[PDB]
Amino acid sequence: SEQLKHCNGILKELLSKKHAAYAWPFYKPVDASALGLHDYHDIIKHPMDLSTVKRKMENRDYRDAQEFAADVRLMFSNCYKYNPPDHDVVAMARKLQDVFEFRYAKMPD
Ligand SMILES: CC(=O)N1c2ccc(-c3ccc(C(=O)O)cc3)cc2[C@H](Nc2ccc(Cl)cc2)C[C@@H]1C
Repeated sequence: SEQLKHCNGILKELLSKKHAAYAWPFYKPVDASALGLHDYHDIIKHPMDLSTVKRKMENRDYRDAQEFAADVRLMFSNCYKYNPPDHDVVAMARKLQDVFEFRYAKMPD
């Protein structure tokens, strides 16, 4: 769980105010009704968000670092899948993923 402690640190950073400018769309599940998005749940079969990830870390539902990484990347992929390349939210996901991947890359073994 030493690797997972470092994952928990990474999660904290993603959720900190420092990255709030581009992280906010990912705090919570996409609410398709509230946003008026009729086709979202058809196009995206495995929704993911930072709250779910946080919950799974807290309940210790991750077996390892790479399970955590798959969830974080799923979240970014859903966003890239669903939205157009020029959409602000795509620019925002890329900024956050930059933080994620760099930190994740800097984990020990
Ligand atoms: C993740 C993803 O791809 N999407 C997503 C998810 C959640 C929210 C969202 C979340 C919170 C609020 C709010 O609290 O007001 C509003 C919209 C918005 C979006 C995206 N919409 C959006 C994002 C950024 C900007 Cl600057 C303008 C529009 C679309 C997409 C479904």
